[PDB]
Formats: sequence, structure tokens, C-alpha cells
Amino acid sequence: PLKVEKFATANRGNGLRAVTPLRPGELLFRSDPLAYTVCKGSRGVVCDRCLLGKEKLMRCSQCRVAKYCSAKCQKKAWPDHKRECKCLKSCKPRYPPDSVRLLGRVVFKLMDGAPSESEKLYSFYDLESNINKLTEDRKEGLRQLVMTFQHFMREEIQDASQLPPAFDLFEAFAKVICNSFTICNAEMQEVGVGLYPSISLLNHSCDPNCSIVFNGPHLLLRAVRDIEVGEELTICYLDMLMTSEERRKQLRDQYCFECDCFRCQTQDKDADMLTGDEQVWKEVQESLKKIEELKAHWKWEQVLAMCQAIISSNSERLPDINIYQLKVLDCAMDACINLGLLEEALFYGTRTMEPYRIFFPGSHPVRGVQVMKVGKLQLHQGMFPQAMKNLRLAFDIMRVTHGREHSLIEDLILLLEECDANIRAS
Ligand SMILES: Nc1ncnc2c1ncn2[C@@H]1O[C@H](CSCC[C@H](N)C(=O)O)[C@@H](O)[C@H]1O
Ligand SMILES: [Zn+2]
Ligand SMILES: [Zn+2]
Ligand SMILES: [Zn+2]
Repeated sequence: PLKVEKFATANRGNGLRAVTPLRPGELLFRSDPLAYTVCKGSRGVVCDRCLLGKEKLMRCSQCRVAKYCSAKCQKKAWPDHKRECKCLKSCKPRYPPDSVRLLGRVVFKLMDGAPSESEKLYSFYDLESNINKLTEDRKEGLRQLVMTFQHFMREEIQDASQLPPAFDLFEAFAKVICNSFTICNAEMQEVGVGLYPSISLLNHSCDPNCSIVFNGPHLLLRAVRDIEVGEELTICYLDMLMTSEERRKQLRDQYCFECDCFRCQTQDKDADMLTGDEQVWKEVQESLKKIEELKAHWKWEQVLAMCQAIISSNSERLPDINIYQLKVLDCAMDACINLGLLEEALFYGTRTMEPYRIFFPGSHPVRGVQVMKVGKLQLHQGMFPQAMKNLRLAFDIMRVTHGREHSLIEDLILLLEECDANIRAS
């Protein structure tokens, strides 16, 4: 039985609204992707199917590009991998953009005759493209992408005849621009990109009543506050650590709309985000573009050196609550976890808490995860009474954001049970 339903909104295309009263944490929808792929910087670092990052992965024999964690994952990914293998093989070492690879998998799933669970409420053909709202430099960009697709897909596609009508390459790339989902791992690292057309019904807000989490490529939609009958359901398309000037820019350029939400109109939290001197944090912002690029490719040691440079150089002038400084700590923390330097990770991680509490109000999955990491590190250091508080706080959030269907909740409980035992012992 469905608690959500499609409806035409006043002026923001189609939307999704409640059919029944919904309480925080309530599971609204479950979907696997119509199609999905590992994103560029996680390829050969994580498994192509399940998106987990083991020590050694086994490559595909035919192309050597796809990489898997096990035989079971290589078997079950084959249907999706089958008809792209030769294209990956011939292009080497050249890799196409993620959208090209994504669409290459989609185009075949659309001829698949069996109805797609993910398209239950909304199809791929329903997705908004914003054709009539696009600027010239994006149209030109989309034209280049069509050409790349055409050259990348020679071995399997030669002509528009080999694909359904009603499908248009150009139009399809436009859909992709504003209907993509960035699949994140349990750690909240960006590992993939995929299409979930039913979930694409949800309009954006900077103060959403709903949230999504990824458990592997599986997606869960959950309410994050009390929601009344008939109330439109919204999510945030964007990372929380962005100013209202920065949010409006991305939503304009990528989603062809001016955000009119409360937070955008009232500069909500902008002053706290930009605490400190401009001339100082402008440099941090600049350094971040490189930093986030290296983190994308899992280059933890280079990430650390760059983060350490900035932190010790700014300690006397730039406060932590400055989103740019804040992002630098979070990268630095993540680098250390992946590098085994757990003492240091907690030093960095601990400084992010109160800024996160302020910037992630209520229940947000990124915060829940962040508190968990700091709680987990505090457990490893023998700081049992502090870890117990943070892991309980992590649960409070993640009960709402992750729920019992997400497998990370199990891990959290085992940490809490391990911490409770470490407390009762000493
Ligand atoms: N707050 C908002 N204001 C105006 N338009 C919005 C919006 N949030 C989302 N949209 C629109 O929805 C698109 C994202 S997909 C959301 C579903 C879309 N309304 C549809 O009918 O298919 C964006 O490209 C934008 O056109
Ligand atoms: Zn796997
Ligand atoms: Zn292959
Ligand atoms: Zn907004």
C-alpha cells in the first residue's frame, strides 16, 4: 500500500505528496536503479555491482575495465555489463564521461519489456528535460555528449533505428543533467551515479521534509519530520555546506529554476557560514577544488598533506565554523580514517561536531554518519563515556534517516553493544 502519490504542482512541474499522515523515519519508497554505474574516481577502487571497496578486485577478462569483489557480483552484473564490455575495451585507456556510460546502460534497459520497479510512479520518458529553458553553452555541451555517446557505442549501436523511437539522445542527456542521483557509500563518499525515475518526482527544497540514503545502489526514501495529508514531499538536491548564493547558482545552472524556499530568501545561516575574513577563506575555497578532486580519486595521502597545510596555517585566524575550513577538516578526517591514523582523525573529526549540529538541523543522514565516525573513533581511543553519547546521538538521527532497512544500523548497534561492554568492564 502506497503512502505517496504523483500530482501536478502549481508551477514546478510534477511533484510528490502524502496520501496519509507520516511520522519522522517512516519508509516512503524503495528502489533499485533503472540503471547505474560507478563514477569516474571510484572505478577500480570499488566493485562495479555492489559499490564496496575491498583490497583486491578481480577484473573482467574481455575488457579488463569492469572490476568486481567476487564471482557472485561478476555474474549478477553481467546483464548490465554484457552490452557495454566491447565499448570499454576499444576505448582504452580513454574512459567516457559518467553520463555517457550511464545512458549506455539505460538505452538497453528501456527495451526490456518487463516493467521496471523503479518506474512504478514515473517512467524515464516522464523525466523533465528543461529543453525550452536551456542556455546555448549547455546545449552545445549536450551536443558534444551525444557525439561522444555515438563514438563510444559504435560496436553495439550504429543508428537511432537500433533503439526505441520516443527516445532521443539529446533529450536523454538533458534528462540526465537534472535527474541524476549521486550514489554514496555508507561512509558518504561519492561512489556512483544512477537513475531512479520514481524518486525523480520529488521537487527540491533547502529545508526538505524527506531524505534519501543509499544502501549500496539500493535507495531508501524516508520522511524526516511530521508530514500532513496532501503536503508536497521535498528533498535537498544539494550538499548542506553551501551559501544561498552558491545554492541558487547550481540550481539555476543545473536545474533551470530560481530557489524560492525560506532559507534562500532569508540568507538563512549565510552569516555563520562565512564567519571570518574574506581574503583569508577565499584561498581555502580555492584550495578545496583541488582537494575534493583528489578525494574523488581516493588519493588520501595527498589529501592529508594539503589539508594539514591549510589547518595549521589558519589556526590563528579562521574559525572552524567557516564552511570552507569545515570542509577541509572533514576531508582531513576522512583521509586519516582510510589511512589508519585514527588519533588524528578524531582531532579533526571532533572539531566538526558543533558546526554540523548547526548546519545539519534536525535529522540529516550526513550528520548521523559523521557523529557515528566520531563516536567510533572515540571508542577506539578508550573514551568510552564520550563515545556512548555520540553513538546514541548517531542512532537518534539514523533511526529517522537510515532506518532498520539500512544495514548501517546493525553496525551502529554492534558498536553500542561493544561500548556498553567496555563501560561495564572498567
Ligand atoms: N523548488 C523548485 N522550484 C521550481 N522548480 C523545481 C523545484 N524543484 C524542482 N523543480 C523542477 O524539477 C526538476 C527536477 S526533477 C523533479 C520533478 C519535476 N518537477 C518533473 O515534473 O518531472 C528541475 O529541473 C526543476 O525544473
Ligand atoms: Zn561486489
Ligand atoms: Zn568486461
Ligand atoms: Zn532554497
